[PDB]
Amino acid sequence: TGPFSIGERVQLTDAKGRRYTMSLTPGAEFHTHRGSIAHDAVIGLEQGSVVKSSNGALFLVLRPLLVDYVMSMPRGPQVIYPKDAAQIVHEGDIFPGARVLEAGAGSGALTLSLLRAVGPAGQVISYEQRADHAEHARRNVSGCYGQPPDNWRLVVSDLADSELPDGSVDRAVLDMLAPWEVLDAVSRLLVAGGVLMVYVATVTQLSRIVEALRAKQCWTEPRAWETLQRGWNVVGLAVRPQHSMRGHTAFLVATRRLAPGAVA
Ligand SMILES: C[S@@+](CC[C@H](N)C(=O)[O-])C[C@H]1O[C@@H](n2cnc3c(N)ncnc32)[C@H](O)[C@@H]1O
Repeated sequence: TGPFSIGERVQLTDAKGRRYTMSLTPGAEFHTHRGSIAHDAVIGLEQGSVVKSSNGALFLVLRPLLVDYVMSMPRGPQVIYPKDAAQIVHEGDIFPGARVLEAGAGSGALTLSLLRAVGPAGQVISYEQRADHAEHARRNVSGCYGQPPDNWRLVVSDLADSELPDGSVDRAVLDMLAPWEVLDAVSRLLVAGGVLMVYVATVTQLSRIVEALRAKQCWTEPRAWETLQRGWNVVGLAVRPQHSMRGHTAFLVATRRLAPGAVA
């Protein structure tokens, strides 16, 4: 992508790690607590450059990675965390060209990883039953690209009421309070062999969705797990895990769709 251009998102990091994000606009002045930075001074610079404020405070300038962008969007429905989005893409096998169904669009954080994984030849169909939440996702997804992707369909309705054709999606991902309520729709929509990933914060949700999947009888035995992420301090002889860590985000569940009338 080269040097910074107009319209681009830029991440600024001051001398003690606070991150600031802006959209480059000629003539605009970016304001922080360590001074102000002119957008005109950043437009044209190479990534990884250090700019100086109006008060001399030094700032590192970089293009945000998708994970940086997703974690700094406006307040709204809780975004999925990076370790979980990574495994949804990977264990959910979101392949190039896939047709993916998603429900809860929420803030669109997972949506952006799903769109990146399927690429221009694939498609993402996201349901968001709340109109207000949907506007957040729509705004966040467009803000990553500069415009609405043409391979993204956002449907403002309950997924349970979906009218899409049978077997029209290759992969499905659910992040909502009550995923068992949309399982009949998912079972109809997802093709044979298709992968379903479910993200649930509590063990009561976890048990209920795994048992609902088994009761529907058209799914492989569900696989359920959690991941814990722990940062490390690696400074001279002081090499040790960090003292604070996030204890939990949510559990993951993976299952695959059986063929019409198959058992095992
Ligand atoms: C936890 S948020 C999803 C966050 C999303 N994974 C992201 O990273 O931003 C759950 C979303 O699912 C939505 N929702 C819940 N049940 C739904 C249903 N049956 N159909 C469609 N949307 C639903 C909620 O309105 C909420 O916006």
